[PDB]
Amino acid sequence: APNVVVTRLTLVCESAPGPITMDLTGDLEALKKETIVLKEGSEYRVKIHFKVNRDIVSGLKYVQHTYRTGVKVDKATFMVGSYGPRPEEYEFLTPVEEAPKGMLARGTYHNKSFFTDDDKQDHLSWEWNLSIKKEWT
Ligand SMILES: O=C(CNC(=O)[C@@H]1CCNC1)N[C@H](c1ccc(-c2ccccc2F)cc1)c1cccs1
Repeated sequence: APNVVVTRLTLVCESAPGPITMDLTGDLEALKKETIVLKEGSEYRVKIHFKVNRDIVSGLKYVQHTYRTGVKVDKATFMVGSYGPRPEEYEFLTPVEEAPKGMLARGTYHNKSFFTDDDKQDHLSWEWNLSIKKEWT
């Protein structure tokens, strides 16, 4: 078992009718078929769940690349920092942001996320799809 294990991604959104989350311990190829849905203009935070099993780590970073077909990538990096080993998973949350809005904001976006560090370790790399819709349903 590696020292850092990424376990889950959650979109924290007070107005969502239900939990928006994905298990990151499973088959990564199957995560693409699981699309998660955000109402346009919704306020959200990205929450990354992870475990540190053996040794203090430093310089943890969450990197999130968002692709719409035919458009330059929308890139964001977030410093996560230093964490020591413990049985319970940790939770890191990005600052609050707003999903885009308007009919032209709707559609599917293809994300690729990286949980890494200062030593450029590939703790996890994974793809997931986001659908922006006019309504939650
Ligand atoms: O729209 C913008 C730029 N403008 C703003 O982000 C404004 C900032 C304040 N309101 C909106 N990027 C779009 C974008 C859409 C979805 C996400 C996304 C990713 C993960 C989780 C939830 C999300 F929503 C991120 C960015 C595009 C990406 C690629 C081509 S276009």
